[PDB]
Amino acid sequence: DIYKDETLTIPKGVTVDIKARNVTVTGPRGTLKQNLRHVDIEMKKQGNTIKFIVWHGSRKHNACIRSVYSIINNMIIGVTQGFRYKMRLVYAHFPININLTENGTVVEIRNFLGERITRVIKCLPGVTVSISDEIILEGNSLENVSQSAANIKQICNVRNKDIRKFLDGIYVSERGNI
RNA sequence: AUGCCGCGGAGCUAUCAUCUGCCGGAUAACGGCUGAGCCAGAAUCCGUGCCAGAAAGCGACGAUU
Repeated sequence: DIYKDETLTIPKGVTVDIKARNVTVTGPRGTLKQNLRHVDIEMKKQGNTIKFIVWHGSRKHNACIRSVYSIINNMIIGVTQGFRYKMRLVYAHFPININLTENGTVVEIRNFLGERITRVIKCLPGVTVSISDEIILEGNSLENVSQSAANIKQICNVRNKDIRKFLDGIYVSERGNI
């Protein structure tokens, strides 16, 4: 269509400036700088409302408008309240040992399924790890927190064994805000 | 036409002797993340490394009858 628009109201967040389509959203919790060069959308800021508009876009290009609205709300939620993931360890026989170094940006996993190899993972920037067998992933970027959970889950994978019997692994339990 | 036999240094030489022979990045299959853009990811791929050095690619330097 010629005009497809979505409207969002901005919260009390400090700066939402969009220089070079790059949203440098700074709020009470922190700063999240992300690019919107992947979408060709006129989003206009006036007063306390922002309008995402696409002109002459087809169905494929018009589908990304709601995705932009979803993500723009996402780091608004991140810079206001933040994102926290609670992730519980499941093991049958061998307890899983987890160590956090330099305030949790590196997580070391040992004794997974009885293996002697130490699995060390570097979390994405802006995410910190804490021990509540519960792991808490808190940060500003939902992108980085979810990715860090994905990396941990993929790293603690069972190989060449029957999943039907071996239910060991690490799966996310709760995804909420601080 | 080195007569033969034993041992024979030196040199040559032997998977007949000894020594030496890695970690980065980007990916496929494939699985995730958010919902395209990223992530994880192979003996694959490109580099590090190793060989040659363009005899018409180049630099610094020395002395200049």
